[PDB]
This record gives sequence, structure tokens and C-alpha cells, in this order.
Amino acid sequence: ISVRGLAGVENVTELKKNFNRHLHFTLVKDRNVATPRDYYFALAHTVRDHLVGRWIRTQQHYYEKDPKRIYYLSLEFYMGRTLQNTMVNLALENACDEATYQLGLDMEELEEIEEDAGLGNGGLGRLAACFLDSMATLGLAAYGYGIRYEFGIFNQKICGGWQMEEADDWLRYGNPWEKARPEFTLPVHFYGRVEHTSQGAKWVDTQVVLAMPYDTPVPGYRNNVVNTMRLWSAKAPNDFNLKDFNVGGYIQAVLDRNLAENISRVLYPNDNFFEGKELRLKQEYFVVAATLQDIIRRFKSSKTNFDAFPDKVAIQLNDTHPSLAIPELMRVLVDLERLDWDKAWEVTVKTCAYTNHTVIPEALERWPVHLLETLLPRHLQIIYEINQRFLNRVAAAFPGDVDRLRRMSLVEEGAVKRINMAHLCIAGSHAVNGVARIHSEILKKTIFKDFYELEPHKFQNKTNGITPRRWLVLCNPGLAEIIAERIGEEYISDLDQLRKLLSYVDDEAFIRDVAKVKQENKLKFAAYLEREYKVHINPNSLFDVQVKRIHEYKRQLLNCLHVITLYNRIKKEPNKFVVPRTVMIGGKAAPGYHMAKMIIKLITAIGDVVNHDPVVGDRLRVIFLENYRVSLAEKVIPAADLSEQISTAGTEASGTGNMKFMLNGALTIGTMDGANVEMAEEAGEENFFIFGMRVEDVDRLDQRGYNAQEYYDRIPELRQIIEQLSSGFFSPKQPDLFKDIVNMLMHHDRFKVFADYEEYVKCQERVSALYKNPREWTRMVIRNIATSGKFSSDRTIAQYAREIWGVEPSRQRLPAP
Amino acid sequence: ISVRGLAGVENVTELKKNFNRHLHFTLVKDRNVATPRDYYFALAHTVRDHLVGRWIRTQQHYYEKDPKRIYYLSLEFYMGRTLQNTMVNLALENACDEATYQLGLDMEELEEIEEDAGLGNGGLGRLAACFLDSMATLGLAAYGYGIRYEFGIFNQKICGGWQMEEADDWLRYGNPWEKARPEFTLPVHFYGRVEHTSQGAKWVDTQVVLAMPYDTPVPGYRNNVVNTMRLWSAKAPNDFNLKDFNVGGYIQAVLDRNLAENISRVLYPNDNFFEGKELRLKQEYFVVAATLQDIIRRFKSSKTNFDAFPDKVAIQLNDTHPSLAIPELMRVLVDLERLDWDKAWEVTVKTCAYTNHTVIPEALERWPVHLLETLLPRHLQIIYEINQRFLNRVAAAFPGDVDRLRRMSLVEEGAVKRINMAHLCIAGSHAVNGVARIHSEILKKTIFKDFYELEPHKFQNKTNGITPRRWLVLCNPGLAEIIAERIGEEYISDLDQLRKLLSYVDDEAFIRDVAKVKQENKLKFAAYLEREYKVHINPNSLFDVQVKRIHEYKRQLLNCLHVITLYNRIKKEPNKFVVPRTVMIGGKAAPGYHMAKMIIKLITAIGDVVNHDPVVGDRLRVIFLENYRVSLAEKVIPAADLSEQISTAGTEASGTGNMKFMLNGALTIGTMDGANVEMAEEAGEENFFIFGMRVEDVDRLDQRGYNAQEYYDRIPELRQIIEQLSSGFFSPKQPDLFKDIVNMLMHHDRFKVFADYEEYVKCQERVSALYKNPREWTRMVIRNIATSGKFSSDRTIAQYAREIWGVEPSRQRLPAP
Ligand SMILES: O=C(NC(=O)c1ccccc1)N[C@@H]1O[C@H](CO)[C@@H](O)[C@H](O)[C@H]1O
Ligand SMILES: O=C(NC(=O)c1ccccc1)N[C@@H]1O[C@H](CO)[C@@H](O)[C@H](O)[C@H]1O
Ligand SMILES: O=C(NC(=O)c1ccccc1)N[C@@H]1O[C@H](CO)[C@@H](O)[C@H](O)[C@H]1O
Ligand SMILES: O=C(NC(=O)c1ccccc1)N[C@@H]1O[C@H](CO)[C@@H](O)[C@H](O)[C@H]1O
Ligand SMILES: *Cc1c(COP(=O)(O)O)cnc(C)c1O
Ligand SMILES: *Cc1c(COP(=O)(O)O)cnc(C)c1O
Repeated sequence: ISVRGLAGVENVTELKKNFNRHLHFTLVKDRNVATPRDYYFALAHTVRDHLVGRWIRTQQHYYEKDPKRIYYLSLEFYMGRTLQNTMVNLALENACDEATYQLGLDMEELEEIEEDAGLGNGGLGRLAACFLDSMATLGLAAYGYGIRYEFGIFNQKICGGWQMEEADDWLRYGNPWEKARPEFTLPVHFYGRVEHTSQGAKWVDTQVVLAMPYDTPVPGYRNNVVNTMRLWSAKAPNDFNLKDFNVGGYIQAVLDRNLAENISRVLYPNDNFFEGKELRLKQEYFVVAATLQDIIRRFKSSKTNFDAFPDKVAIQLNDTHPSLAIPELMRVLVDLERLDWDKAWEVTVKTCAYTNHTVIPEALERWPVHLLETLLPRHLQIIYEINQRFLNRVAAAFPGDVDRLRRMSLVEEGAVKRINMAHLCIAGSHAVNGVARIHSEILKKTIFKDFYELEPHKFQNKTNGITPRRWLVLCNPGLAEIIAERIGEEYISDLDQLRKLLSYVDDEAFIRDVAKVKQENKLKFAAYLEREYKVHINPNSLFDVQVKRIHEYKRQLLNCLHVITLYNRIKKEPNKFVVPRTVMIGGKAAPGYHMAKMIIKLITAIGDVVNHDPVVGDRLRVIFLENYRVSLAEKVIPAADLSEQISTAGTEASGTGNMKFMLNGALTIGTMDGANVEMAEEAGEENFFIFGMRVEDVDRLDQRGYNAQEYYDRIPELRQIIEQLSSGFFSPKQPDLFKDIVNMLMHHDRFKVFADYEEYVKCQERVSALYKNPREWTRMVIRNIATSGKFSSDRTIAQYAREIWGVEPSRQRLPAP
Repeated sequence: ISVRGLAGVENVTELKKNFNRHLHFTLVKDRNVATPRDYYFALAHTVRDHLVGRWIRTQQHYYEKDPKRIYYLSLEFYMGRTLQNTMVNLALENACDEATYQLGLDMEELEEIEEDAGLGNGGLGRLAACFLDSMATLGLAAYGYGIRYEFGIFNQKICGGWQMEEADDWLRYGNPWEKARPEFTLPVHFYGRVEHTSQGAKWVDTQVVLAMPYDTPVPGYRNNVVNTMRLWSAKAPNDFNLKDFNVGGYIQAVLDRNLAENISRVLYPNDNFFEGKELRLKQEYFVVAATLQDIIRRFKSSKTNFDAFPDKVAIQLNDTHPSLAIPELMRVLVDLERLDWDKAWEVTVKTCAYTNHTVIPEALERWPVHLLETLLPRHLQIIYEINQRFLNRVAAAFPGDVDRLRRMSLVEEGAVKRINMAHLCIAGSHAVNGVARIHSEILKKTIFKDFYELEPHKFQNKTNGITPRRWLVLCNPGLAEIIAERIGEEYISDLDQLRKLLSYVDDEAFIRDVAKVKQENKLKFAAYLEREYKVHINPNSLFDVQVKRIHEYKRQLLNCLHVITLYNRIKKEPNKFVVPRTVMIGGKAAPGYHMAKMIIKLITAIGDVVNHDPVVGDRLRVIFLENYRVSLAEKVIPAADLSEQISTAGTEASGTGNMKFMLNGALTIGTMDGANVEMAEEAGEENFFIFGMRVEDVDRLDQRGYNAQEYYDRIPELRQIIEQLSSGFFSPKQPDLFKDIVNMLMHHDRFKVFADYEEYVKCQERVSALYKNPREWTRMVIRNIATSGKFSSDRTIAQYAREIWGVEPSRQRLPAP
């Protein structure tokens, strides 16, 4: 049925009886009242049972061997569903498929019942999830640490073409994958004040909030390793949250417990602008304070000289969100352990490493000093001391460079004083990395130039990657099978072996097969679109898709302009042939991001005109993919023909969706941005659809001055589109509905959409020409898939391991379960 | 080892392997890191597995047979721990005892880890729990319906002799006994307004709150019947609690979900005064609205003529708390089902029955009309209509009795209009009952005289009872064994058979045995007092205990006066012999009940003086039992010698603790109040220590006028005590600390403590005389235990069943598991 593993006779029999066991004793049901949800749960429990054995030994192994431990701190872990992924890494997929079949059930139908663990916004969160999988697969003693939000990323509903946010109550029916561990609750402090007494500083009169951990198993690919992802939940103490006597009301006191537990209540959906809310700072300290106590406690056991701390501990900071870990490690070392400053700092720097994910200014965390002053007084004092000593180092290296001193400070003066968390991370980490070659170069040349000049050795690059298990074997078993048929299975944990596929580029059989799975994928998706969303699309057209969070820099708007152009060209010459296209755009907009929400409305408004024009027929379809999330990505990507990666050169740090499409047989049309540069470089520019300005062209335009009017004046096709928008062509009842978009495009477009319009349209024409030649299109596809091996997160993790953490990856199977 | 069941070789082997199974797959632990808590959980899960089979068939049986269903609605279910009770009703106690022994564990130690399900204040809540057990044991198709509070009754801490309330986070480590059932969530409405349109009224624009049920199994005694207790949890909808757009903040919207979920957050600890808070009214409608939908849905399946509704459904209201069930049944029948009023009312009255638990005015629920108007507009309209028609019935029966009309109204005029919920319950129920003969007579003669005259057939009596399984076999296995040794085991589900023990009253062997288990119980308790509370008491002294919630009417104060007298007599004649006594007083005070909290302080203040007076020696010890609750009651009661049931005649509706002591070998000193009257009547007044005024004497005193000064003037011993209190004898640092108590005792004592002082002290002297004669004391004990059969809740339930519900109890075993 596929290399989803063997379906042993004893294995299938055992699975079946354990499924019935759980349905009865665990769910307390019987085949006569069980709903598909109960069936999903019976199965999830049966599969989960196979992890326990390995989970306990893996952890036991690390205790005995005592290897260097890697701690990945992130406020986001975009996990998605875990049932199928678990069957895959455990080689149980076929056995479970058979067993459920015999019990008279459809496994695929049950898999659709599982909720997505949406504890992330997009790329940054999903990277942590791919990393956890690769770390387990490469046998590293790694732990994922984060917050267990009861509400993850909101569920997107489109109402009247507008995005509506709805709470994601993913825990409603329970999470069979987690294991609560109250025996490990830890106390986290907030507020209070600092007392300077004889022997050191003391943080007192603090408000206490408890951190209760929940452990989720992270199984490596067929190596019997099961690592742990520990997520903290906020809990109020039963005393003072009732004990601070002297009136107020007993009832009120217990009802007010929810104020402390609000910390882990919801994931912040803000993607673009840095708000600076107090609740968010709390979430950040909460995950940091609880995690470090856990890290140090585990170290103290190992095998009190903290000199060996960096030899046993590695802490990777996923962006600046968990940056408080630096001053928090110092506080503990200096205040509680009583280490001298200098010794404590040496230790801290040697164990911390920081990862940057963007260069846009509005996203940078710059916390008001008055907030840190009230909430974390001692940390502010430690940050000031860190700054003092750091600036003393700068002054000594660049004497008299008074301006460099203010540029490099961790403290920003002005309206309100703020602490630049990124500067804090650079000063307190022994390594700082970008997520793609071009991005890492930009960090050295621009944003962190002063820091690079001070300590060049700190800056590195670690190009992002995706996990081939979830992003190929799991979502595209068909494609995975035909590949395995020719080169074997070893590539699933060694993606570089995909290169061997280059020798089949002229294979008439392979070409036919590659083209066949893609057609099957498209038919399956086209069906799902009608089943769950009733719309109907032509599976013979080119599937043009751009799925990612809605941002001005991602330029979904540039895509919209192309779509309107196509429609206008058809209306001009109705009886001329054009390659049919089904362009799908999907993604969530941050709730307070007005422009982003205006763009979602435009997309649906275009579809309302285009999808009902009789002259267009089935030649052009504009579809907005509702509620884009991980489980939905697993469906669209394998079915896409054209992947849109059109950000303004220099704005997308790396991108990972782009790597997901390349691995699944879609061709890419994009700019020389982020990882796009390395993908084209791996597959050859001839096998890529590159267009638009390069980072340098954008700069040149900026020196000169970007004037949108110039393009409006010289391109009739562009002018016509803008007039359609202004006249209400796409919004009859509300003629001025899109005045904000037109206004922005013409007067304040930071992303030069117009500047790339002409080259983008022409490039899109070359894509349509190649699609007209099935054989050649597929041959190009084979060359993209065959050279995508570099983008596996196993490669990324092996580099972090070797160049940053100081640990050697191992593909050695753990001593059975 | 006892008639805790057989310990079969195959049974013990099976238990052991399943314990290891759960420890591994369920707890995800291994013998090397397991804590006693993990062990308790492994066992709880192993025991719980034996209920599933029976639970599913019992429910399946009721579906097929379709018997009349009994629904017990209560806002309180004081369950206590369920591990041991489950082993008892399943005859697994000895097998589990053996199995854990072989695994090298102490079962008793593990049992102590379980948390008490403290979803009740005291007697009313614990009665519901005893009733659920008896209903299962008598094979009735009964369901307990209530609210699943995440915080039950507060944990009492004594600080400086003062009571401190602390949140009871009983769900912290999880509840292995419940089974969440989200597939049965139901919507409950609040607020809104009423619309009168062509065909009937309509309740619109209501705020919606979801009710998610959690099912807990209620196993009958060795009959394989497992009934269900369904507890509702409040959940917010994910839409409007985020969907009511137009600014406010996305974050805020999801954080504000806690406002709707606050409904099931905490149990109201108010014992004495009726507050009338909005949150409480919500809790009451919430349990009523969700339960009725569930009841009707189950009826519609059965086997739409609601004419047969009362033949298939019986709804017992535990006090007026769930009284909204009456107008809510009408709303559904009239508004939704479209039945004519009269037909709907006939149905409602025939299915509802009401139980009264007190006659004190301050406890009666009288809801302000403005509250019902805002929160439940339609119900207010239905209540007014009910009142109209009812008063029309009264006017027709007593023409011209204009005053009877105002006395009987459900609507009370005055300062603020209120709805008298008790009047509502009488009008809408076919049966109204008191909980003890004297109490039921008082209801007819006083409080409900007008209603009794109108419909005499409605009023009944159903004297309370306690379950012999938990209150004998479970907490006093020793005593249960020696009884079984002589008369067999049949008495555990037929307590009347205890009468057979009368023929052993002169048995030298039995006398020695009865006296021996009590001494063993006292030594065990004396040890527990030092282990967990470090204090040290003499196990040879008389154990004088009064445990129950602190109320002025229970007169813990009358007890305190006796204690001070004893101490004063010893100080007067130090070298005179007196029967050593260890008087223990325990109970929680409602948080806002000032007087009650002042009484707790007095008790501890007395102990501070008495327990450290060298002249007193070990002759007198005053101990305050911290955090009195069900699990603690299971410990003290079996170890008590003297049970204090000294409420003012006419104030304690029934009492049940009194029945718990009688069954466990303690002698009773009390007034002719509540059930005390029937207990003395069953055992013979010669075998009881009765004293004080009878209900009539209290009345006579009231006509005359109660003047405390009179007693103060004529009793020197009493005068001396009051002067000790006023002078600061018991509060050196704060001489006037107890001025409020003295002031109340002298000028506003509604409970005539002084009036019963002299007779109480003299009676206490007769108790001390009998204790000096071991043989005779024990012989009297045998006569109390031998005549306590009447007080089993099986008898109570059999009467409710026959005289109110119209169903026949059955002791028939269900067809195996
Ligand atoms: O929540 C989990 N999770 C797991 O057992 C588990 C096992 C393997 C992998 C992931 C989760 N288990 C739960 O642990 C509580 C407390 O011990 C039990 O009462 C409950 O019945 C059980 O399902
Ligand atoms: O997704 C984010 N950032 C956020 O989601 C985010 C979350 C909270 C606050 C600010 C930004 N960054 C993304 O991280 C991925 C993985 O490195 C990159 O490939 C991508 O180019 C970048 O934009
Ligand atoms: O909470 C319970 N309770 C019981 O199974 C149970 C069984 C018999 C008697 C009382 C409770 N079970 C729980 O049900 C959830 C959802 O199906 C599972 O994910 C979880 O592992 C299981 O322990
Ligand atoms: O316990 C209560 N009442 C409350 O706890 C209560 C709870 C909420 C609001 C008001 C009273 N009543 C008690 O119910 C038992 C059982 O019928 C009687 O024996 C006892 O005499 C009576 O006082
Ligand atoms: C891969 C992924 C992302 C990241 O996509 P980009 O194109 O890098 O912005 C975002 N969301 C989901 C659901 C993903 O699977
Ligand atoms: C039995 C019981 C009660 C009721 O006692 P009374 O003496 O009737 O007031 C109260 N609390 C607990 C814990 C009980 O077990």
C-alpha cells in the first residue's frame, strides 16, 4: 500500500484489541454509541501507548549518559496535528490503516477529527516545530520550552468577504498527547522591589504565579528516540490569592484567581507591529523564569561549580521574545548562587545563542523602561549594568566614537526610554545568526553593523529548513512512494539523496509518474474544496497559490494586480486562448492590522467579479483559502503548480513555505529574497522563475526616491487597474471602499509594489508558456525536487549542533522499545 | 482479615498487573520515580476499570426497561473520597489490600492521598451523597444533578486561633473518577427580554452560556448497579464571546470568557444568612436550565404527549435552591412545546416534589424582583401568573380572608418586592416534606400553616438517614466485623437487622469486643492527632466531641460554658477526682458570619488557658478540630464516646451527624430536637442523655420574654464564667476581645443558651458517672447501636420512592458485569 511500514499479522491483531480496550475503559463507550470523535480518540490512545516505552528510556538514557542538553526557548510552537506524524516516525501507519480497516473504519476520516495545535502565528513558530522533529531524528538531548496557551491562533472566518476572528478552543475535547506534571510546578515572581543589603541585592514583596508544566512527546524518525516539549501553564497559589486578608470578599478573592492565570490564556496574534503590552511581557518572563529554574535544577543533578554549566547546557533563543533569559540567568547566578559578576557573565554568554527573524523596524521589541521598572525591577538593574560594561568595551575599541556609543546602547533615549532587546541578545550571546544567507549578510551590512565590527566572530548564518517527514512523507505519500521506488527510503532522513533523481529527468516513466501524483493531488484538493467549502474549481487549470500570513511586505497586493490584469486581458480579447488558472490566496491577518484586513477584502471582492463573469468561463478563478493553518497547508501545497514567493527584495528573512512547495513539485515564481536565492542557486536559475529588483535595485530606488506616480503614468495596464479600484468597479455598493489601498499604493508604499509590476507580469507569461508544455514543465519540476535536499531541517539542525551548540548529531537507533 | 470481600489468587494477580499497566501507560512512570501520589493514581485507575462494565450495562438496562426516572436536583453533593467506597461496594477491598501489599505498598497510606470532593457545606450536601448511594443500592434509575465547582468548600486554617479561608483546589492533580462529556454540552440563556407575538411569548436577545456535563459513577452496594451523578461546568461560546464586533480588543474578548465561566467556579460557603447575590441566582438557573433540557431530551427518546411525563419523570428539589425548575418546566412546556397553561401546570405539579431543611427565617430564599426581572424576565412573568392563579384558589377556599391572601402570596411586598421561593415550591409540587417528625410537624403548625390548611395532602415527613456503607463498614471496619461475627452481613443493606444485637447486651464476650474496637479507634485517632497536628491527648479520657458547622443555633457556645465550668471546678478543688475528658469541637464558619468566627476564637482561647494549666494536668483537654470535612468525620466519629447534639429545641430540622455517632458506639447528650427525638424513641429515653427545654418550653419563654440577666443573677457558676470573659481572663493581651459574645449572650440571644445551662451541666454529670462504670456504659452503647437501624438512608429512600416518586425499590443484583 506504500512504505508507510509493514502491516504485521500480530501487530494488526494487537492494535485492534487495544483500540477496543481504549474505546471501552478509556472512553467508556461501546460500538453502539461511539461517534467518529470517540473512534479518533480510541486510536490516538492506542498509538500514544507506543511512545511511553521509548519516552521513558530516552529520558533515562540522557540521565545516565549525561550529554550536553539543548534548550530551545520559543513563545511559539506551531505543531499542527500529531496522530499521523506519530504513526510515521513509529512506522505504524500501514498497521493502523489495516487494523482500523478491519474494525470497519476509515483512518483518514478519523485523522481529520484531530485539532491543530495552533500555538504559533506562522513561520517562526512552525520552524520551532520542524526543529524539534529534526533534533529528535538526529538524536540530540533537546527540550522544547514554551507556553501552553489554552487559545492558540484564532480561527479565521470570512463574513461578507471580511475576516472575523473566533477563539481557537483547541483543548475543548481534551489533548491525549500531553501529560500534566503538577509534581513539577515552579514559582515565578512579578513586581516587588529591590533591597540592597550587606551581602548582595534582594528581590522582595513579589507577587507569585505558579508554572505548571505539561509534557508532549517528540518522537524522532524511526530511531526510537522520544524527546520532550515542555509547555508551561499559569496557576494561581491558593493562599495569598485568598490570604491577603482585610476585606474584599471571599468569593471575589477566588474569582480573581483568573487574573494570574490569564498569563497563559491566549497567544498574541500580532505579526507585524510591536505593541508592547504588559500581558505579553509577563508571558515572556513567565516562560523564561520557569524554564531556567528547570534547567538549573536538572544541571545540579547531572554528575557547585557553574564553570561547567556551558559544557552541559545550550540555550537557543527563538527571536528576542525569550531574551529575558539573559538577565534572568545573571540574576540567579549573581543573586542566588552568589557568583561574581564577571564569572557569571562569562557563563551566560557561553550558553546563550540568539536567532534573528526580520529586519523590519516595526517588529523589533523595544520595551518601555517604565514597564520593566514596575514589573521586573531587578532585571532592569541588571540590564543597566550589562549596558554599562558593554559600552565600556565599545569606548575602549573605538575611542572618541561618541555616536557609535549611542547607536549601540541597549537603552534608547527619546520620547520614552526603551530597552532594545535585540541589542541585549547580541551582547549576551556567543552566537547570533540569520535564517538565510542574504538575510545574515544584511544583518552585518546594516542593522547590526556596529556589533559585527565589535565582535565579528559572533555572527553566523543558519539557513532555514523544513522537516521532510511531515512536509513530504506525511502530506504527499504518493510522491514519496514513486521516489522511494527508484532511489530507496534512505532519503527521508538524508534528503540530499534526492539529487539521485536527476538521473531520471529524461525517464519517460518517472516523468509520467511525477505528473500523475500531482494530478491526483489536485483532484483530491479540488474535491475537498467542494466537500467542506462548496465552490467548484477546474482541476485542469494551473494551480496558482500564495499562502502565508497577510503582510504588505509579502505583497499579496502585487499578486492581486496580476490577477486583475489577466481578467482585463480576457475581457479585452474574450476569444483568445489563455492558460486556465485557479489562483488561490490564503492567510490570516493580525487583528489590529487594518491594511492587511483591507487586502483580504480586496481578494474576495476580485473573486466576486471574476468568478461570476460569464465571458471568463472556467479560464480564471480567484479563491481565498479560509483559515490557513498547518493542517490546511498539508493539503494545498502538495496540490500546487505555481508557488508565489514575491516579497520585496530584502524583506523576507528566509521564508519556509517556499521550501515546502519546492519539495512537493511546484515551480516557483519569486524575487531574489530570503531563501529564494539559495533555492534558485541549488536548482539553477533556469529552473526558477525569478523577477523584479534585487536588494541593490531597491536601495538605488530609495536614494533616488520612490515615486509610484511614475509607474502609474507609464503603464496603461497599471493605470487602468488603479482606476477600476478608485471608481468602485470592484465595490459597486461602496465605490470608495478601497481608497485606503489606492492611497497607500500611490503615496506611501514602503514595498514598491508598482516597481515590480511590469517584470512580474512578463515573468507570469513565461510561466504560462511552460505550463503549455506538460513534458517540459514536469522535467523542470523534477530538477527542483531533485535539488531541494539542502532545505531539510536536519541539515539546519546539524549545523546549529556543530557550529553553535558544540554537540555531534547521531543517527544511531536507540536500544529498541 | 475482615469481610472486606475475598482476596482471590487470580483476582489479586490480575489487580497487580493492571496496577503496573496504569503506572506505566497512564501515569508514564516507573517504580524508580513514582511518588505515593502516582501510586494512589495507579490504584484509582485500576479500581475505576471495574466500574466501566457495570456502568455501561446499568445505563443500557434503563434504556431497554424504560423505568420511571428519579432526578435529584441539588446545588450540593458532599461526596468526600471515592476510592475506598468504590472498593467496598464492589467487594474489592481485601483483594486490593493484598495486591498492593505484594507490590510492597500500604493501601491506607495511598487512600490518604485522595482529595475530598467537597462540593457541599454540611448536612444538606452530605444528605444528597448518602441518598445517591442508597438509591443505587436499592436499584432505582436515579440521576444526581448538580454543578461541578472547581473550588469546593474552603480549607480551614487556624491562624492565631482565628479561622483563615483558603481555596480548595481539589482538581489540581486531576479527578480520575469523572468522565467529561462535551458531546452533550447544552446552551443556557440569561438576560434578554420577552416578545409577545401572535402565537405565544418569546424570550430573545439572551446571553448564552454553555453547560458541559461531567459524569461520575455511583455504584450500589454489591448489586452491580452503577448510577450516574452528572455535574455541569460553565463554558463560554467561542463566537459572540468574541463575535460581538465593533472594537474592544481581540485579546480582551477572549480574556473576558472567564466572566461566563465564573458561574461554576466556586461553591457559596454561606450557611446561615441568605445574601441574594446575582452570581448565586445564575448558578441556580444554570443547573436547572441544563438539567431540564437533559431530562426532556431523555424523555423524548423513552418509548409528543407529555401526559405521561409524570409517569416517567420524578424531580426532587433539595431545598429551594433548584426551585426555578418549576417556572422553567412551565416555560419549556408552554413556550416551546406549546401546551396550554392548565395542562402544563398539571404536569409540572405532578413531577415536582420539594424538601425543606430549616425554619429559621434568615436562611429562606427571597429573591428581589428587580434581579429576576433583569436576569430571567420570562420566568418572572410565569411566577406572577402562577401566583395569580394560586391566590385565586385561596380566595375561593377562604372567601374574605384578605390577610391570608397576603401571607400566602409568592410575592412579598415591602421595602423591595421579593419572590418567596418556598411558597413557589409548595404551590408547584405535589409533595412537601420535612426531614424529621418534629420538624415536619412544626412546618404544618407554624411556617406553612396556611398552605397545610389549603392542601393537607401535600405535606409529608421523611426522616433523614445516613448510608451504613460509608458510615460504618468504611470508617469502622473493626466494629462492622464483630457485628458480622454474630449476626452475619445482611445488615449492611438491611440495617434493621442490627436489632438482633439486643440479645448480646449481656454477652460478656460482645461487651468486651465492642469496648475493644472503640479503644482501638481512640488510640488510632489520638495517634493521627499527633502525626498530622502534633498535640498529644490522653486516650483513656472520655472523648467529648461536637463536630458540625459553627452556628449560634447549634450552640457550640453552650458547650464552651460547660467546659469553662469544669475547669473552674477543678481549680476550686484541685485534688478532687473527676472523670478525665478530651473535649473536641470542630467545624467551619461561613466567611461573613462574624459571631461564628468569634466562637471559633473563644474555643481556641479556652484551650490556651486550660491545656497549659499544670493543676488541670491531663484531666481536661480542649481541642479544636481543624478543617472538619467528610474524610475527617470518618476518623473522629468512630473514636467518639460522647456525641454533642445540643441545638435549641425547634431549630435543628433533623441533624445527621447525630445518627453517625449512634451507629459508631458513642452515647448522645442532646435536646429533644430534630432527629434526636426519634433516636431516643428508638433506643429508649433511659439509654439517652436528654436535657433542656422542649419546643413548648421555648414557646412559653418567648410569650413571657427571655431575660438572660435572670439566669446570670441566680446561677453563681454562670455569673463567674461571664465575668471571666468580660475581664479578659481568656484574652489577657486583649481584655475586651469577647465583648461581642458576652453582649449577645446577655441582650440578644435568640437561642436561649443560659436557659439550658443548668440542666445541661447536671446532665453532663450523669454522663461522667456512667463512664465510671465501663460495663454499663458499653451495655448502653450496645442498645444504641442495636436500635439505630431506622436511621439508614435506605429506609429513607424506600419511603421517598414509595410515598413520593411512585417507584418500587429492588434489591435485585444486576446480571453480573
Ligand atoms: O494526560 C495523560 N497523558 C498521557 O498519559 C500520555 C502518555 C504517553 C504520551 C503522551 C501522553 N494522562 C492522564 O494522566 C492523568 C494523571 O496521572 C490520569 O488521571 C488520566 O487518566 C491520564 O489519561
Ligand atoms: O514568523 C515570523 N515572526 C512572527 O510570527 C512573529 C511573532 C510574534 C511577534 C513578531 C513576529 N518570522 C518568520 O520566521 C521564519 C522562520 O525563521 C522566516 O523564514 C520568515 O521569513 C520570517 O518572517
Ligand atoms: O476522564 C476520564 N474518565 C474515565 O475514563 C472514567 C472511567 C470509569 C469511571 C469513571 C471515569 N477519562 C478520560 O477521557 C478522555 C477523553 O475521552 C481521555 O483522553 C483520557 O485519557 C481519559 O482518562
Ligand atoms: O445543611 C443545611 N443547609 C445548608 O448547608 C445551606 C446551604 C446553602 C444555603 C443555605 C443553607 N441544612 C441541614 O440539612 C440536613 C439534611 O437535611 C439537616 O439534617 C440539618 O438539620 C439542616 O440544618
Ligand atoms: C510554513 C508555514 C508558514 C510560513 O510561510 P512563509 O511563506 O514563510 O510566510 C506559515 N503558516 C503555516 C501554516 C505554515 O505551514
Ligand atoms: C454529617 C456531616 C455534617 C452534618 O452534621 P450535623 O451535626 O447534622 O450539623 C456536616 N459536615 C460533615 C463533614 C458531615 O459528615
